[PDB]
Amino acid sequence: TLNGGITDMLTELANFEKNVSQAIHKYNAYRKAASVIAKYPHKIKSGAEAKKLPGVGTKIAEKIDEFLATGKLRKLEKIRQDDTSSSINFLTRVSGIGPSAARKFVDEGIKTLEDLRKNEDKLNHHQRIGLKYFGDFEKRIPREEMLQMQDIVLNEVKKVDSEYIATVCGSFRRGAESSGDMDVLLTHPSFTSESTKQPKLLHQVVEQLQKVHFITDTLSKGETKFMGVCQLPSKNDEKEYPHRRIDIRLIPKDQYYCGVLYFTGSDIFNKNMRAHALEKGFTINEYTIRPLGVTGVAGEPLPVDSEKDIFDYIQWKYREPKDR
DNA sequence: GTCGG
DNA sequence: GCTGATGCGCC
DNA sequence: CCGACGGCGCATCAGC
Ligand code: NA
Ligand code: NA
Repeated sequence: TLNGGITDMLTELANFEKNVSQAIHKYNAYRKAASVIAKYPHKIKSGAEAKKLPGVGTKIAEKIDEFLATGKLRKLEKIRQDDTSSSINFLTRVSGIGPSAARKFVDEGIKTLEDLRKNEDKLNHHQRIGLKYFGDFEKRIPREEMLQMQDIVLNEVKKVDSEYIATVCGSFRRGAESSGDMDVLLTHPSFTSESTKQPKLLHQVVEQLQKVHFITDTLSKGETKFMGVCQLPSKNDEKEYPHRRIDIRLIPKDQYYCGVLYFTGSDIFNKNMRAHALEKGFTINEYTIRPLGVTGVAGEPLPVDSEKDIFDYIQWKYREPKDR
């Protein structure tokens, strides 16, 4: 693509700041910069040129000046041939292994997957599973596979109880041809913000989906949220399917559509809707849409029956998931 | 690191 | 055994 | 010149 050399350099740096430096805000900055530049419709020929783009500053422009001049960045070279740093990056690719655990591991000489398998006694549950499915988790999910995944979930949840209301979100709902994980939202008439009845609502669904061997592993579970692994059924003539990440999320009925809206992405679209709404006199978040008082003071959550209503409130014309 | 009060 | 801090992954 | 930049659910460990 365009300025892919630059956008790579920046992402490489972002990851360095998160994993090795533990400097999360520099990480976000570098990302921001990589994403703008990736959107830019010309080949950048100077640092100064880039700078005009919001999120690019003194330091990144100068690093852009150097890459273009020399084809490479001297700081990055240095880092790629630092054993501690590269090893620490690598480890964090395992789900369950963040910068903290990565650093500790490498301090006691554990640097590779091999070293990890050798030491499964030193990993919690999550990490063990991440280890188990390392490659399968880096694979993308073509849209076809998703559809089969959906129907099963939808069916299985129907079987449990006919009043459950599952929606699948993420890229998939927007129509993207491949998606990273599977986010599922869940709700039921018996569950509202006020009417918090007995749980096991989420449990019995998880239970069911284990029972038809669609779910194969649990990374975390609780009253409202589940994270695990799942696998499409083996066609048997052919090669068994790769294991995927699944999240299921139980949300009160009075907050579903705000949940759906939020979790259907993207980062940018929400930030823009939240910013538009902000000045039109409403604050919306994961859970509710609330009007602001004359004084700039949130009143009460407005009722919501659909994604549409949230667009009504701010008089913004509807934008189907397709176009967000 | 970049931005904005 | 408890409660609160922190790590981790997530629009 | 200097703080904000996302806030949350669950698992785990530190401190008592
Ligand atoms: Na700029
Ligand atoms: Na990780």
